[PDB]
Amino acid sequence: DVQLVESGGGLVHPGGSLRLSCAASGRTFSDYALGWFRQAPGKDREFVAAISWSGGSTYYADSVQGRFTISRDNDKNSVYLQMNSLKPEDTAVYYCAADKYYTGPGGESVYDYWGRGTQVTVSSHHHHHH
Repeated sequence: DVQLVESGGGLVHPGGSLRLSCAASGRTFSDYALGWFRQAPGKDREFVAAISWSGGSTYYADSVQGRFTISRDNDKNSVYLQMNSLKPEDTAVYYCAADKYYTGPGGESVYDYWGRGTQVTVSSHHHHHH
């Protein structure tokens, strides 16, 4: 019956940073491995990052590795996704997911629990010089 809620989405200029959080209900949070997934406008959802029960093991999607960092704080029942040097291609609704039994890269369909999603828009001022 674990409930997940993401926060932190917003409109950011390219090169900008953004920090997302995903908080879980109850106090059995350490029993869950978590992941971040994202859905770009009208596309299939893709893997972003994953973190094990103890933050010991982490995985990143190839398009985000090095720019993004996933972390966890058991005292705040939360996982975070720190995004640096954002690109227009990072525009998506970001979702967090939880599972008591599996951790690793990908495995979207494996996760048992899902958040609501938080929107991340990476946009310039749309100024065109011709």
